Amino acid sequence: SMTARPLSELVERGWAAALEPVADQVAHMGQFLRAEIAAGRRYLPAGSNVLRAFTFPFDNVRVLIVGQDPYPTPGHAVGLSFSVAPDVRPWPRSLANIFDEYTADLGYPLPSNGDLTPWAQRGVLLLNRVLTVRPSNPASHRGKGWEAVTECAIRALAARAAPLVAILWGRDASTLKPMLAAGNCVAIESPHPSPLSASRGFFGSRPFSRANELLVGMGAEPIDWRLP
Ligand SMILES: O=C(O)c1[nH]c(=O)[nH]c(=O)c1F
Repeated sequence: SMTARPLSELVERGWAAALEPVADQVAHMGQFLRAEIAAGRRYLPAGSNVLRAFTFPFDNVRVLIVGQDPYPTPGHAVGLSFSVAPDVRPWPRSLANIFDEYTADLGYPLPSNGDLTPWAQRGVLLLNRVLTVRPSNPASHRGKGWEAVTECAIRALAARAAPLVAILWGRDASTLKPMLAAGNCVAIESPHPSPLSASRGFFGSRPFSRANELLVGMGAEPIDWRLP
C-alpha cells in the first residue's frame, strides 16, 4: 500500500513528480489507515483504489471534478469521485442527480451505468478533497491529512503550461478555490449534487457545457462527456 511503496510505483509518472512535495504526507496517510484497521475501524475505498485518480496521466488533465469524500456505502467507492462499478444498481443518489443534470445540460440519454472511467480516460480528474471515509460516516476522515495531498495535486495542475477548468462540488471542494488563481485555470463553483444541497443550485448549473465553452475559449479540446 502507500505505507509500503513510493509514489513512482503507486501513481502515474507525471503525478509521481507533481505529488513529490507530499510523498511523506502520502506515507503518513498509509499509517493513519493501518492504525484505523488496527483499532477495528474500516475505510473506503479499498487501499489499492485510494489513489486511483492519480493513475490517469497528469499532463492529459483538462477538467478537474472535486467532490468532498468517497461514497460511504460499502461496494460504491472505487477511487474515482462519484464513479461506481459498471454492475452497481441502484445508483447512489448523488450520481442519480449528476446524470439528471448531465441529460438536462448535454441532451444525452441516461447513461447505461454509473461507470465514469471514460471521463478519466478523456482528461477529467475525478478527485475528492479527502480520499478515504469510514463506512456509513460521511466526512469521517475530514482533517486527517488528505487535504494537504489534494491541495498539492491542485497547485501542481494549476502550475502546468496547460489549460484547466475546475468543477468544485460542495463546500470542502471549494476550499481549493484560492490555489486556483493561475491565469490558465478557471473555477466553476456549485452546491454538491447530494440531495441535501442539490436544489440549492446544482440542478441547472450546466457544469459540462460550461466546462467545454471555457476549454474552447482557452484553445483547448472540449471533453467528450457522452457515456455509453
Ligand atoms: O457520497 C457521495 O455521494 C459522494 N460525494 C462526493 O463528494 N464525492 C464522491 O465521490 C461521492 F461518492
